[PDB]
Amino acid sequence: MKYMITSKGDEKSDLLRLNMIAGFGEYDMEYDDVEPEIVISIGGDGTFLSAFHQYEERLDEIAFIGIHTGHLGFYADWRPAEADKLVKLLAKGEYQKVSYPLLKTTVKKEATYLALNESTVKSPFVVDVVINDIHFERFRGDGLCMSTPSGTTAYNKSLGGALMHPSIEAMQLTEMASINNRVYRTIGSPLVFPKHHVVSLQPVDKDFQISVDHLSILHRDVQEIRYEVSAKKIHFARFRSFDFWRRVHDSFI
Amino acid sequence: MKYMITSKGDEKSDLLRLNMIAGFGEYEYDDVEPEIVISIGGDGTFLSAFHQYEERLDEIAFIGIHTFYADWRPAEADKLVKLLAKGYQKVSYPLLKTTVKYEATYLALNESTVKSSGGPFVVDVVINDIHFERFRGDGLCMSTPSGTTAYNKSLGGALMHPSIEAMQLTEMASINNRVYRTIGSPLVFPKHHVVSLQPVNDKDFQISVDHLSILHRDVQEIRYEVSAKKIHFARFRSFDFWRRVHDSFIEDLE
Amino acid sequence: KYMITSKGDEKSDLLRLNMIAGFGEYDMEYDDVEPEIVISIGGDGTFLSAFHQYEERLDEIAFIGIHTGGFYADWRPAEADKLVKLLAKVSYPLLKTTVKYKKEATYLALNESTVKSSGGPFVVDVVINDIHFERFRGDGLCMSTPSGTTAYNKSLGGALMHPSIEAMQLTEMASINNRVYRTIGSPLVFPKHHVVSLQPVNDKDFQISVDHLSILHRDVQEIRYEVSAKKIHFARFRSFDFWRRVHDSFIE
Amino acid sequence: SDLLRLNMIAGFMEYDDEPEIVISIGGDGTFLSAFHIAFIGIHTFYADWADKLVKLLYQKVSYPLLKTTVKKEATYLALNESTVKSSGGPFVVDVVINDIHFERFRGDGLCMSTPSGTTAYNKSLGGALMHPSIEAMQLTEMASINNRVYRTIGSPLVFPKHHVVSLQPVNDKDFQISVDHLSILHRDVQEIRYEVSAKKIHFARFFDFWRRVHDSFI
Repeated sequence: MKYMITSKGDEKSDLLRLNMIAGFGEYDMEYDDVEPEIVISIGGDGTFLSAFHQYEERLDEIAFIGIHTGHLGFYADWRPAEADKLVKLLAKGEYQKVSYPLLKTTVKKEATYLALNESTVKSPFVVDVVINDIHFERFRGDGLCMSTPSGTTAYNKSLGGALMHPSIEAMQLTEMASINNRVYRTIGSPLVFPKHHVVSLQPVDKDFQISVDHLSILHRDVQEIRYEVSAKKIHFARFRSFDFWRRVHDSFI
Repeated sequence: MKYMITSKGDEKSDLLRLNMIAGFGEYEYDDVEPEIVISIGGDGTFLSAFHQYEERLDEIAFIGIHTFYADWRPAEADKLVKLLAKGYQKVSYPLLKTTVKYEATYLALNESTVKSSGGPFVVDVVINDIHFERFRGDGLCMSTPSGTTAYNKSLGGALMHPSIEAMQLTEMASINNRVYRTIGSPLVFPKHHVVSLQPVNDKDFQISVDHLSILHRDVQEIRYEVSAKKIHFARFRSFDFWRRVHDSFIEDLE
Repeated sequence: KYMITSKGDEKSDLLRLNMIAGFGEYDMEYDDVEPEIVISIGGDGTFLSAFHQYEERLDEIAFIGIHTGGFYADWRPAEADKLVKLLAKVSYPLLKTTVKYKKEATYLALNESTVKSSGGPFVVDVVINDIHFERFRGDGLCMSTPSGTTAYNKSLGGALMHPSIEAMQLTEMASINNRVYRTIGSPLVFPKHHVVSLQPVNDKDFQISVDHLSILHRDVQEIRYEVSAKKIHFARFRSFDFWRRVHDSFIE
Repeated sequence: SDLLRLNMIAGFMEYDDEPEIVISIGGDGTFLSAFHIAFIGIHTFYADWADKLVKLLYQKVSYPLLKTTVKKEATYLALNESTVKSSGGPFVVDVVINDIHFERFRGDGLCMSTPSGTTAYNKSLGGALMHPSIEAMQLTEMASINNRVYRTIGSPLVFPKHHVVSLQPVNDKDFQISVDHLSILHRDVQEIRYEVSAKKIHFARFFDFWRRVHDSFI
């Protein structure tokens, strides 16, 4: 199989990039960063973020792997002392792959991103929430956050959103300081949506701050923002059982 | 073919009681093996009807008229005789299995809640055989997807579309203070995940399953999981959950 | 004049007489009838039912609280030795609970006060200075003193208030908040002379709780909270940094 | 209310732009601007209302307010609130009450609300609502990351007269601070200081806070 490695960029990660590279040169594994069927990030979820987004249009046949140098996070499954084991288990092609859902933002011709964590909207902020073409509330406040299961441990969590197991195929909207009065009556609860439900947020300025994962692009004169579970998923090469609730224990308790 | 009807028993469900029985007079009644169980009175009625025919859940398609589970207005009660009259495809909602050890098994359609008597409520939460937290507070609520709009909402949970096969635990008035630190956040578990509540000091709790809230001495494990069974709804129109979320909580402009 | 109260355990009984061994000198005498200093041994729960012994001699008694391993007690066991010597005044507010039927009972409270059902739905109406404010269907209501905000009030989502501040704090418990029973959701801090009143609508329910004592009442006509004219007095030797003891109890 | 402007100051003493009365237009929003005398309002929580007014034109009644202090030191008064947030990346700040550390807050930011300012933003961040007369101030948290590292108090915090919360940086040195509606960034802030000002605001009165709250939210 072909492969490529990204680095956090500190000397110890680059140092393990090159060692892993020379580790792989002995097996039937070639190095490719334009068409890799295996992608490695060194340095944690924030860097894992960039790898994911560096190969969005070949997400379909890439098998991601992550190494994190300190604590574990939620995307890295691996310690750098354990690279040596990884290099030979990967060569042997001894890995099962796992699908996590993604969240498609649509802007309105139109723009259209992917999101492994979340996606937010700000910029006096007043937007009409429309679920499956049927109005649901009129929201005044800071913003809204649509987040993926994998994203529920992140800004989701800090907004009162629930922690979801990544395998569940869903999205979840949470408010950001909703005023919630007579005029602008909002649910308060977070809203956990399934595949094929579309939430469309529609204006009442039209120039919002729209951040996909971390990239915030300010958009101009927006006629609609539309969120939904994406048909594309993301695949992790896995060698051992993952324990989501453990890592939630570990990060927070 | 066959059918029956639960009634709240109030003086509104009771005109419609036989007014639908006599209505069906030209298209017969079972109270023991019906193919249909029709609820008249509200959501708590529907539940008692669920807990009365939970045994036969495999061949039943439930339906309900209100005077989140009733999709029918009393003025349409005869266009419902006409719609059942011919014969719809069912849509199904997951349920929450509940095991008690000392082994007593129960399904719920909304929630299951654990509290203690007097004496503080402290219980070890254990997920997939592994310790996750030691929680102190008023109690803990595990809700089904349909149940999220119920108690779970007032607790601080998310609302979930009932197609999603999951369950949801939420915290009741937890103490967080360097002795006891809880997640706080609500937690959505998929199928095949097992959340088990194991006792600490006091070992006699109050365990509710939907509306039937019973007391238990002797307890040494309480074990939530999502069931392999489901409840089926009979529908001729059909349903927009968020539409109903919007009606109960935001506005009902008509 | 002095007194002490004890927890019941060996350790608490241990030092009660030791301090009365140090007090038998000096110009001070014991009478658990007319004391003006009352000393808790054993923590904050034990402090609570001591107070509840001397309510009618409140505005006249000092309280110091002795402690094992807290928000009311400001001394540990080792430190009893010098305490005897220089015992040889600060206020925190209270909250009167009034119930009506068919005659009225009343209860001062140092932490909070909670309403519940006796079985079914708790469905109540919140009338504030005789002007309806919301209708509540949930589990119950909590109204806390400031000195009680670190208690059950903290868990329900209430604000932490410094105790000098003269207020009360209504918080909800699992309100349905739908379009029928719409609630503010937020905590609400009522000041002196504001009367908050809990009328029922259907069933005449109510398992009430004051601090820790949960007494049933059947057919209650009406319930009323308001900031206390009486006040509880603490004998103090140092300066108090409530915010530091909030750090300790809750942040690691 | 350009139309209601000189409308009935034609109906009426005098007028000059050191007033003894400043009347507010069309609601709470730009009463905040008029903010920076007995004040009164008519709205198209602060404007308790026009002919019968100058007809009646009074008791003056007290609402408290908030001092901000950034460090020459500049200071900013507040009718509603004051907030600190980071310019780009991780907002990380240390909370020092009464000259003694309390917690290290990481996330979006923090919000010091006045008693009258509790029905505003503070409400939406989870603050309590206080009848303004209560001599106090309140801090509420914005979107904390509460884990192993940055353990925070969670609850909103209410402080009285003379108590001082001081917010101090840990990594980067600028934050977008702002008070009431203005939005004035600051680089090179080493301390941010919230304390009830000795100040007071007087209202010209001829309320039922709990009913205005009722009418706005219920």
